[PDB]
Amino acid sequence: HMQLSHRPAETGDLETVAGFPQDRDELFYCYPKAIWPFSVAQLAAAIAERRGSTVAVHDGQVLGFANFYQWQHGDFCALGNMMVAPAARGLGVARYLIGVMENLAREQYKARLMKISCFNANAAGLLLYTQLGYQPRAIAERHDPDGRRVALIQMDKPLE
Ligand SMILES: CC(C)(COP(=O)(O)OP(=O)(O)OC[C@H]1O[C@@H](n2cnc3c(N)ncnc32)[C@H](O)[C@@H]1OP(=O)(O)O)[C@@H](O)C(=O)NCCC(=O)NCCS
Repeated sequence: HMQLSHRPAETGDLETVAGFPQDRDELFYCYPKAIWPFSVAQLAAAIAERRGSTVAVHDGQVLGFANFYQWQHGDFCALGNMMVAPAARGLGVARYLIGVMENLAREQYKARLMKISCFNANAAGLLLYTQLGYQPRAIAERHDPDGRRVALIQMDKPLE
């Protein structure tokens, strides 16, 4: 059923992708420095300062997005802005796209490790990365937009 493809993000994709976060919690999870409501301008500013912004496509629809917010040649990349269209969740889009990003870290950056950080409330995120072989390494305190204390779970995975 799912025949996924990927390509670099394009201008025309930004309206779609900016529609993906459904609430303030989802935006915080994937882009904690953004302010609700999300906007194309905020997404474009992330793209401009990051690397590897990639979309996943199925049946002619952009269904997922990700990029790197850290990249260190020969060392590691950190994967962020991971978001999937709400109508397409639970179908393997993030799994697919994380694979693609792992290959790109290996290929382009000669990375031996992928890092991700997932906020504590985001069970789907934590289970996603656990299923894909990431292990938790540390927990950092952060604050949410209401000033409330949250836990940021830093995970990683060897790439090879
Ligand atoms: C988290 C998110 C990216 C998952 O994307 P997705 O394409 O729906 O996930 P996939 O279908 O590829 O799922 C892969 C794994 O993620 C986990 N997962 C995804 N959705 C889940 C849910 N609703 N509940 C529990 N686990 C879930 C599971 O471990 C799943 O593996 P399995 O189906 O073999 O059990 C998506 O829910 C999303 O965009 N959320 C808002 C943004 C966000 O939180 N981003 C940061 C998290 S990466």
